[PDB]
Amino acid sequence: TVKKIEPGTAADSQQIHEEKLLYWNMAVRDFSILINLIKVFDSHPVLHVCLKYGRLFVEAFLKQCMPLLDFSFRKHREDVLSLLETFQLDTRLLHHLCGHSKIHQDTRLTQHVPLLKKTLELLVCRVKAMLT
DNA sequence: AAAAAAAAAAAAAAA
DNA sequence: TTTTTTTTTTTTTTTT
Repeated sequence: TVKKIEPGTAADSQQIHEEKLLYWNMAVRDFSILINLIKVFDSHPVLHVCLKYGRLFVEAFLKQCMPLLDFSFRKHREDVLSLLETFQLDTRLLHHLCGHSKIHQDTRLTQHVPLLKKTLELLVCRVKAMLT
């Protein structure tokens, strides 16, 4: 479902802008609570399918969300700052999940860590870019 | 203690 | 002639 949402235009109207950004908001809040259910659960298939699909989730966040961050920035400043503080808490949580992958030394979990790490560096440097 | 499911690696085929 | 993607197999881990 997160593959489906496309970035519109800067010349797109305010209503479509606000509805798709609140759609992104409930998407990232569902991602955050889906990360929060992992801290009590075990059985490396679980954390492995997490490290699989959360990666392409943040790839969807790269390819579909940040053009909307580029288009609607000047007017919806409070909305995009709420979205970035919503994403920063799951950024630190994904840092914790990759650290949890390193401290257990599993061959299945250690495949999908460094791609997610370099996409974390890409998203934080793009946060620095949209801060400008 | 055995069976099933899932993932990863290797092979093969197509552009 | 070379690279990528899909399919199949094998192993490992979890459950009954």
